[PDB]
Amino acid sequence: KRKVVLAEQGSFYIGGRTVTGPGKFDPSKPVIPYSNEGATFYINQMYVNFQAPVRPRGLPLVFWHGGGLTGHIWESTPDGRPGFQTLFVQDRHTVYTIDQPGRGRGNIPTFNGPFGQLEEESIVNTVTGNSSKEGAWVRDRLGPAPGQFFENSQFPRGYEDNYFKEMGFSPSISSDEIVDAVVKLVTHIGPCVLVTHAASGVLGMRVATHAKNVRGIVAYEPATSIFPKGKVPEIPPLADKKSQIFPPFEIQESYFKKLAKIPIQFVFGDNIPKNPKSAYWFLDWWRVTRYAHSLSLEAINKLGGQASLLDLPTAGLRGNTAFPFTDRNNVQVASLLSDFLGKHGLDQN
Amino acid sequence: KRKVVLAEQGSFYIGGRTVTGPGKFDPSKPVIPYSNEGATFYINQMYVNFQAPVRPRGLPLVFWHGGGLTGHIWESTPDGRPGFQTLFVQDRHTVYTIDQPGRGRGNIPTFNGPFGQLEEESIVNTVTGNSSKEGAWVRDRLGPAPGQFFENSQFPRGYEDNYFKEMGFSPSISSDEIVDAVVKLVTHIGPCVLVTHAASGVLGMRVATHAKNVRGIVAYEPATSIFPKGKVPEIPPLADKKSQIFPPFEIQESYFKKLAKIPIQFVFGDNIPKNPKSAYWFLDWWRVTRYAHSLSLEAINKLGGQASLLDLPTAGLRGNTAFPFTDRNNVQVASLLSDFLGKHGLDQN
Ligand SMILES: COC(=O)c1sccc1S(=O)(=O)NC(=O)Nc1nc(C)nc(OC)n1
Ligand SMILES: COC(=O)c1sccc1S(=O)(=O)NC(=O)Nc1nc(C)nc(OC)n1
Repeated sequence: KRKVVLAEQGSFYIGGRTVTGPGKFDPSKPVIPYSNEGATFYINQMYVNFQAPVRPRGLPLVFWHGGGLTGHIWESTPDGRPGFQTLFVQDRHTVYTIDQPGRGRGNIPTFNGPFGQLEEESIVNTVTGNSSKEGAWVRDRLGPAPGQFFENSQFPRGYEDNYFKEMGFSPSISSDEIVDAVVKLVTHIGPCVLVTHAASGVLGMRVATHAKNVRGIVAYEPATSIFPKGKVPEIPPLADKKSQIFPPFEIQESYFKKLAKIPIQFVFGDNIPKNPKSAYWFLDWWRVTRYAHSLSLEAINKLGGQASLLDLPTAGLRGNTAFPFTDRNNVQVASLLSDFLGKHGLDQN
Repeated sequence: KRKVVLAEQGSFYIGGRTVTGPGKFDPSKPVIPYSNEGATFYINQMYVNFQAPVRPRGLPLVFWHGGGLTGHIWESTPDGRPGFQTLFVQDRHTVYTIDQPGRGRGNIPTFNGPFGQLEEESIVNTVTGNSSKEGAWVRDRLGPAPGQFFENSQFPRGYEDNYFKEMGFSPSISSDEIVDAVVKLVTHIGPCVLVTHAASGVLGMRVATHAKNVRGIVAYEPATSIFPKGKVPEIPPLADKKSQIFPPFEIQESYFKKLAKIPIQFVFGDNIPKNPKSAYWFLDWWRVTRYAHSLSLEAINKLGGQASLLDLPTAGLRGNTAFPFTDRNNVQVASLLSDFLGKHGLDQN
């Protein structure tokens, strides 16, 4: 089903701030090579793409890529099948896809000088970090080691080059500024649903606590758990006795309580072990991270919330990676998202 | 005017290579913080988006953004009007838009370490360059000085922030590797037309000399001229009698001659001075750059080519900036592109 009918489509920039260099700009002086002298730079803005169907029904969806990714992951799968953008426009929702600040078409804040440095001010760090193909292979649970696939795999095998090419580094933009850009987008759109992934999971939870217009969250394989400040439960170290999961984010209770006012679903794929796995770090990391999320959702529910954990295997879908929305069964995964939206009337006007 | 019916849409990655860190990857050891140890990194790949109409007519168009830009500039104008992507899908062409290596969703090659450095190897430079808002204002001929508009300007005033937010730095990826990615795309697509802009002007000319599938070129405000090796004509310095335009690119004559085999049109906007303008560097830069391009097109025509220069004011369009395809009269600019495609049979199957 590749055909799609759009009432309108487009893109725009939103959010960000400006920083300035010293001095004055003289238009009679050579403009190239570029100088910081008299310069204004727009930094930390976000790119937003939208596609609206004819006669939309229900709330617009905001798809928010995971760490080191872009909106591409919602456009197409690595093997070229339709992504969630097409599927949900066909499902009669207006769809927004973002490249957050620091990723893709979002701004990378750098100037004339060492990366990230504007004269004596460090806007972002010059030293970067970035996963390897091998790190991403195990992070995303294609298999326990690079080159290997779990038996039930839904990964589009043969398209590894396409898949890994979509990933890259993120400069050290503050998470506050990333959240700020999405809050501004939510203010612009009106009532909407956030659909997050991995690194954007915790960021979307934060956005919802700052933006009443977020009426629901579906988070695919969120990477960092969230708790009320001072109320982080005991979370065990990993099976190597030395590593820990990502430090849970803590927010004041008055903000955490806002998460109890909207439906929230966390979705996990397959091959997360039930028991400690010392031989495979990322598998064990996922075990304990999923556990921490279960406690986070329980925390939301004890405050009167509507938070749930959906393990795709319990719904009859086996072999999903940590990107279930680009796996070979992504249509079925989408069907479960449509089910969530319908249950809560988010597919109704 | 905003409606579009797509037989299919999507995006993919193409081109690039890999580089490897030292050592070995052990999945039992902590994967985060990320390490170069045992790492394979995909670098210099390009992002490609396509939208295909029902019943396409003629050749697909490949829209190639200018320096420091992304495919956003073909999606929408800064004030939210349809870009050339929508207009030409409506004109029944399949439309490709790219983010070239080093820009937007294309790869930015950096690792774990100082920006661009993989251990002892510099893949791209740690020191970046980037235009300011002020430099881009005069580069794009919004007016003679930052914050000032030409009276006749077609720029979408009031949307200055949105416009400048779309611009950013480019890492020092070799032009050879950028051309290589587009050659690979052209091989994948088949016969097509390149539509280029500013910095991508010279790169599209190079692609055509390596790819018979390029059946025509329309270049908006190209930034660097091209000539046969050893046959660069005399080009004057700027009015300051100190500065020069960008050094013309020189290619072997056997490759240059391929440019005579396809229709080529260079398109310029308004407010390029006829006479030396020492007070306004970029205005004077455009005067001499346009002159150099006129000589380049003449050299192609002396080899039997069909290379033309279209000044938009001679077609009745006044006030265009160096981004005519996002200006307020971009529908009229698009009409002139359709005219070029129709005259040369590029809108026929
Ligand atoms: C898409 O990939 C994933 O399935 C996972 S799993 C763990 C991480 C990822 S990720 O999205 O690539 N990046 C991150 O989440 N990185 C990250 N981000 C923040 C804000 N804090 C910290 O703490 C150290 N790490
Ligand atoms: C989008 O803007 C333009 O209408 C123009 S005019 C001159 C350039 C542009 S561009 O596209 O932005 N390129 C760049 O600014 N890139 C660049 N920058 C330097 C410092 N040298 C070189 O030489 C090859 N190219």
